Amino acid sequence: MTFAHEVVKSNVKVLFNGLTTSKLRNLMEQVNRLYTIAFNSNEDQLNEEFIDELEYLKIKFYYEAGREKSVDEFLKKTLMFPIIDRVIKKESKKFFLDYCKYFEALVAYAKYYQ
Repeated sequence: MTFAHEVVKSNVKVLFNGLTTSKLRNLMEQVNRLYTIAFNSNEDQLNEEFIDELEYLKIKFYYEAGREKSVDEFLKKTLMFPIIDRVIKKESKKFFLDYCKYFEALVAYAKYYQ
C-alpha cells in the first residue's frame, strides 16, 4: 500500500477539484532544482542558504495555491503545507529528500489519474 497513491485515489470524484499536472509545473521546477542541490551535498545539516530556499519554496506553495484553487486543494489534502514547515524545522537532508519523493509520487499518481 502506497500512502501517496491512496491520498490521490481518495481525491478522485475529477481530481482534486479540477487539478491538472500543468498547474504544478512551477512547483515541480523549484522542487527539482532544490532536490539536485540537496542530493549533491555532503552533511545532512542543510546550509543556511538552502533553508532560505526552502522558505521561498513555501512562499511559492502559498502563491500557487492562491493562483489556482485546485492546487490549493492539492497542497492541503496532501499535507504539503504542514510538512514543509517540518522540513525547514528539521534542517535535515534525509527529511527533505523523503519530502521530494513523496511529492514526486503524488504528482506521478496525479498524472496517471489525470
